[PDB]
Amino acid sequence: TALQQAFDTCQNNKAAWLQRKNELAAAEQEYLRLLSGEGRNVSRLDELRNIIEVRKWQVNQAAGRYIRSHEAVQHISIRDRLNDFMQQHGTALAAALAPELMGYSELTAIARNCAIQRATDALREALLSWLAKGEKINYSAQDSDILTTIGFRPDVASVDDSREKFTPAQNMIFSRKSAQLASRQSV
Amino acid sequence: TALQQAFDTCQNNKAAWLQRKNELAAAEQEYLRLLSGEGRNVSRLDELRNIIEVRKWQVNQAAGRYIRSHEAVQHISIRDRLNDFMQQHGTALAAALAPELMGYSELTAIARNCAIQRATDALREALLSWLAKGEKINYSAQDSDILTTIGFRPDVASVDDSREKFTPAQNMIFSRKSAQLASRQSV
Repeated sequence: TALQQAFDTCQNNKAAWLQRKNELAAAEQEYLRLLSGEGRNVSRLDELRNIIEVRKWQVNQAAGRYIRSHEAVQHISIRDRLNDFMQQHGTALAAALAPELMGYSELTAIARNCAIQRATDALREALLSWLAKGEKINYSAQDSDILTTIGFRPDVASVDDSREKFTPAQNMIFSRKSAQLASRQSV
Repeated sequence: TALQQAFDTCQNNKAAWLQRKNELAAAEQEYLRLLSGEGRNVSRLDELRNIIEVRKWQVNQAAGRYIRSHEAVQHISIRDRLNDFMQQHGTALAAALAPELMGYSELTAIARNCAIQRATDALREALLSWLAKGEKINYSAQDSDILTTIGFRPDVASVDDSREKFTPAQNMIFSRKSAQLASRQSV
């Protein structure tokens, strides 16, 4: 059930990021409209700029969180698929890799590491050889629907909104300003 | 037929290494027998020491070549076994790795390399788990005989006879000395 909770937390993160983007766009269009207005409202313009900055930071944080959650869902799905696949074909896979994998239970640390790295890049070469053909890859039947719903890759909006990087001091100041803004808006 | 060629090359290299070892042992025994004698034979002792050094260098070269050929034949066997195993189970393996390897036919270089790396350490984790359960690994039935004859690892004598690490200068000096020794033996 870990896959299901990963999936619906990813969906919640997506919904939160969409809400953040929507409210940021609403604030931006309101600020532009007040710029077009005749009224000066200098204090209103400054506070709107502050709101725009803090909500852009919130959108960036939400996009980063959603991207991380999506990557976690993909990683756990990969882990489970390798698990049940190789429970299926472990004997054959080890037979294909016996000269580097036999005696693993008693080999020393350096020998174990070198053997697993040799098996590793042998597997990498095999994957390259298969991908050279260009066969179409379909999803696992057991977990196809969840991974199709989350998509192969996050949207370009997610990666671009998360492109901006913030220093820890910027992170704490933006968190404090966002908390203050939320408290003020609630009251 | 490449596997058979590598196997017989490894066998020939092992035979040559054994021949060099027995020649060096005979030279050492004869040198000790002369040294234990009351005769001086200073020139004889010096030329025997030269022959001993030449034989030791030849033994090192033969052991290194034999180890390299054994590694090569093991690598070829692994490549062929993993190739036909993955030709058998490619659909299932790609389905297990579907959420991460799609689009390889047209993705950019950096994305392709990162996807290959992520699939690679996912496979590493799966193989590590299998080694954790501890089921005994057997050689592939198609080429079990060759892999058993060549052994799981090269002989420890070849392992500790190839730790001299001669410098290139010493390498061609010993090559010239060995050629001169062969010419003198012909005389």
